[PDB]
Amino acid sequence: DPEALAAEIGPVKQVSLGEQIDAALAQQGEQLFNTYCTACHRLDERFIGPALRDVTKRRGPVYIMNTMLNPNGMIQRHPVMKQLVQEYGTMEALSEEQARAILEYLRQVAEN
Ligand code: HEC
Repeated sequence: DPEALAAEIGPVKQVSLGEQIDAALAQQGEQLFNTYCTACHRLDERFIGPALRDVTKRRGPVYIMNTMLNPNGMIQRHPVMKQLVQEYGTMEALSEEQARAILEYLRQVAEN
């Protein structure tokens, strides 16, 4: 359900995930996360936005990718996100490549 709606919102439609984490991709993701995402997020605590360590357990990859790549579309149209906006309020322009690296880091940290 929520992945299909995330796909319709776009731009990402599908993400096939490796059985194993690509450690080198994740490391680039780590650097990007610490550049861009830590302005508002932490792994274990609430900050400006929700804690993210376990985001890949509660969400799928298309939702996560389109949150990064199309935040306005997600806020306007995705029921999960609309609720979060009500809770956290209203407040970057990554490439898909960058977003996919960050996704890989998010998958790695959930395994920690
Ligand atoms: C502050 C200016 C933010 C920056 C920079 C990033 N995010 Fe964010 N994110 C922020 C908020 C306030 C919220 C809640 C919704 C709202 O607009 O009020 C979010 C939400 C997310 C989510 C959804 C979490 C869930 O449990 O479903 C994800 C996956 C997310 N944010 C990821 C993320 C990443 C990876 C970022 C660096 C590229 C990033 N956000 C930046 C606020 C801000």
